[PDB]
Amino acid sequence: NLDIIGKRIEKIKQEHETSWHYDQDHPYKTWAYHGSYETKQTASSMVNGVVRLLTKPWDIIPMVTQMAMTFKEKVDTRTQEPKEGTKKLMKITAEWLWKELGKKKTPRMCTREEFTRKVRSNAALGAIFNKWKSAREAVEDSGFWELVDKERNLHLEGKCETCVYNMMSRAIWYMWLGARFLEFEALGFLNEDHWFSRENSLSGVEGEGLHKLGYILRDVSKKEGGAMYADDTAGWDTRITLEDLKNEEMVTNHMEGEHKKLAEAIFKLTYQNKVVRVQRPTTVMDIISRRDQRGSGQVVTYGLNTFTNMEAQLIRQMEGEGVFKSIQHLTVTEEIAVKNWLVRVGRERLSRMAISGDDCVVKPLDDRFASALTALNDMGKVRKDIQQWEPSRGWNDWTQVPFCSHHFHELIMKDGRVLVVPCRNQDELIGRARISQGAGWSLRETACLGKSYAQMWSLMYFHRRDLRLAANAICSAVPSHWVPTSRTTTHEWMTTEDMLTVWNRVWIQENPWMEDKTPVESWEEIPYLGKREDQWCGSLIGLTSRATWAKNIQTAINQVRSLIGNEEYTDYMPSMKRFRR
Ligand SMILES: C[C@H]1CCC[C@@H](CO)N1S(C)(=O)=O
Ligand SMILES: C[C@H]1CCC[C@@H](CO)N1S(C)(=O)=O
Ligand SMILES: [Zn+2]
Ligand SMILES: [Zn+2]
Repeated sequence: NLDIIGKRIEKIKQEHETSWHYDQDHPYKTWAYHGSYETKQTASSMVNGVVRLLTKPWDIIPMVTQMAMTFKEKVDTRTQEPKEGTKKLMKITAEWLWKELGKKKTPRMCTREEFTRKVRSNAALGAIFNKWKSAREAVEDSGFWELVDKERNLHLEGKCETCVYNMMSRAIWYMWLGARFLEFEALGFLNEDHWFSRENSLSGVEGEGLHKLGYILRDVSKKEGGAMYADDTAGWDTRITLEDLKNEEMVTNHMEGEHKKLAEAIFKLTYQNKVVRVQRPTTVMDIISRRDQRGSGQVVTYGLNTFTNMEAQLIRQMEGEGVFKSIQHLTVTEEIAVKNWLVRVGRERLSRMAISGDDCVVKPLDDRFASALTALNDMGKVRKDIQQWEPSRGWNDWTQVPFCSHHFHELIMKDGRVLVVPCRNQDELIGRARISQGAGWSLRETACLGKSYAQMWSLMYFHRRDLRLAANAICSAVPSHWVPTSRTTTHEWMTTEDMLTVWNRVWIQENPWMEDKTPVESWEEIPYLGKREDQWCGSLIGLTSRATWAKNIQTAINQVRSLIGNEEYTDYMPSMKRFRR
């Protein structure tokens, strides 16, 4: 408690000494409350006019139009302490998993140099505004790094002064850039060195690419065993226990020297004890604390969510296979059985999974897994939208499994080669492309963001009739040489290279599931879904609105060209059969 957080609390007390008050009508039950102080401020979703003008039929589709308009009673819940048998299973599994992940990887500190280059090309490193305007500025100024230095030496001393969370089924905890640097220095290696690559972690998919996920799920389907299970956790971040945080910290057991001490301090002072400032309208700032739940940088959050999910799913597999009988208590010989399972089959069982943070797909040895629920519930990883003790329903076909907000189709090219392609409901794809985040967008910047969506569609969703047409229209409407952009960033579509050349590189040349490397010479060689399958996944093909849009598309392209002005444009529409005369 207060010896670790008091210094952070004391320091904030004194910057708002005129405003401090121990409120008695505070709404916190599971958060420790400390005090309040005076503030007054709020970023809503803006429409991308380039994308909207080139997707007119969707202007009357509520599932698209409602996306652009407009639980914190889950952050304020409390998870129970797991039983001694559960805690044992987790500690044994966590110990074994960090050793496996560390066999081919060396923990190391990330550097000011590395941090600086990241900020100078717009990674979403959740920071705040004050003393300097942006992160881009603070980074070039040696004063900043003296602040960083002071805190750093405090962490080596085992104390914290300025690493405070700022709160904003989502919940994002920004810190000042200095705190983010110290987190990145100590734990950035997990992401920077790809500890959760599939080659390294066997279950992980970090860096693998949306064009690889479908092939990865099909490889899992090839294993002998039961149904494919894809259970979502209700509010994963809120169900991370102090025992989970202690198993995650064991990565420090693989470190040495300074790094070991800097990493241990991030875990102890910022993760296992948190200080948070929240805007309450009744508008004051609340300074609250708690020990458990996830509150870290988004990138460290991803890697530790992946780790703890891999751990939880191996234990659920152990329960299904009868490796232990009860979570109340492991016998001494059950401990040796669990250790022996891990050494004997652990790597095989990891390869039966695809795990992206809180999201998983598991193909267990058989369907006993479906009703193996005691360890999963006792760890606090309670399933979404199913009664606690009701057996999981699995998927019989890998093409129907949900993963990372997609499903995957098997699509045979006219030449017999096999593409496994990502897909989701087309209203969701069009609706997201019609939204921008933030202020002060020029027409040119808005156009370059539309071009980024269009090139993503050409590379990932070419098999959807409406998106290949709309992608060609947007790339025709935006000046040929203007560079695609984004404000929070594998994204092979972020290039001025010709999209057919990029398509060949991603789907043929670099695709390890494609034996025949014969390049495709035109977009007409590249297939679509069946027309009925395209409609099932939200296509407007067959509607009068869609027919008029497709037939008159050059009139829409010319409307956008007239707004942007007299620039160099390319006509990409004759890349499609129906516009090729
Ligand atoms: C362990 C080191 C060695 C150098 C390349 C690579 C191979 O796995 N890695 S790295 C940079 O990913 O940490
Ligand atoms: C595998 C891809 C596709 C989308 C999910 C996400 C999580 O793993 N990734 S990635 C390359 O951005 O790391
Ligand atoms: Zn600190
Ligand atoms: Zn689909």
